[PDB]
Amino acid sequence: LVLGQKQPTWVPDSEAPNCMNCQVKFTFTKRRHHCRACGKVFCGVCCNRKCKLQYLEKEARVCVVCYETISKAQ
Ligand SMILES: [Zn+2]
Ligand SMILES: [Zn+2]
Repeated sequence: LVLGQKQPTWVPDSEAPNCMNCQVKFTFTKRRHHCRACGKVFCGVCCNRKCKLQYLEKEARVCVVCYETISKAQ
């Protein structure tokens, strides 16, 4: 994927026991969030900002990695 250019494969929650950035374990209250740019699964602290994604033509939640990568490209 060119980030933001096409919808990524979303990792199913059933296949995502830990934040794919910081490694924290998901729990009853530490819940899963997908990045709309890369499709990986994160805790809120690692995935809480939004940016405009071309394939959506609107703002969507992205992870720490994709945010910096895309917001610079914009
Ligand atoms: Zn995290
Ligand atoms: Zn991402």
